[PDB]
Amino acid sequence: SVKSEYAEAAAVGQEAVAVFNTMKAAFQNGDKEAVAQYLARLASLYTRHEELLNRILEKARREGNKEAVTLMNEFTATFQTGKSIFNAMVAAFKNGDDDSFESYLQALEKVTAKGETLADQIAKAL
Ligand SMILES: OCc1cccc2c1OCCO2
Repeated sequence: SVKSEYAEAAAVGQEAVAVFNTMKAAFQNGDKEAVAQYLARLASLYTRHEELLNRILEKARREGNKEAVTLMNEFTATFQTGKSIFNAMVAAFKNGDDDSFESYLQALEKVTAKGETLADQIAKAL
């Protein structure tokens, strides 16, 4: 169902959170080789989460679940804010700008933490 497909997507989001927090530790420790690999892993995870989210939104629409569509439109928009911050973080790493990297890293943390009250709302609406 769309509800099990959303729990699958929720798990992929949790995986990115787990990898994000080991990446943050690696950045702080100056282990740049690990950061590089973790950032590639996060990209692949965020790409996947976004595809599951689009499929879920398209399905809620075909199902006429107005509330779930509203919530998923709001959630997909904020997901894109996070993705832009992520891409900027990645660019900061390539550039060697640790000041920008730290900034974007803190910003992504807060965009994702906010999005959780909506994430939890979607689960109950689908
Ligand atoms: O819960 C997932 C989530 C919520 C809010 C913002 C996000 C995000 O994941 C990718 C980056 O941006």
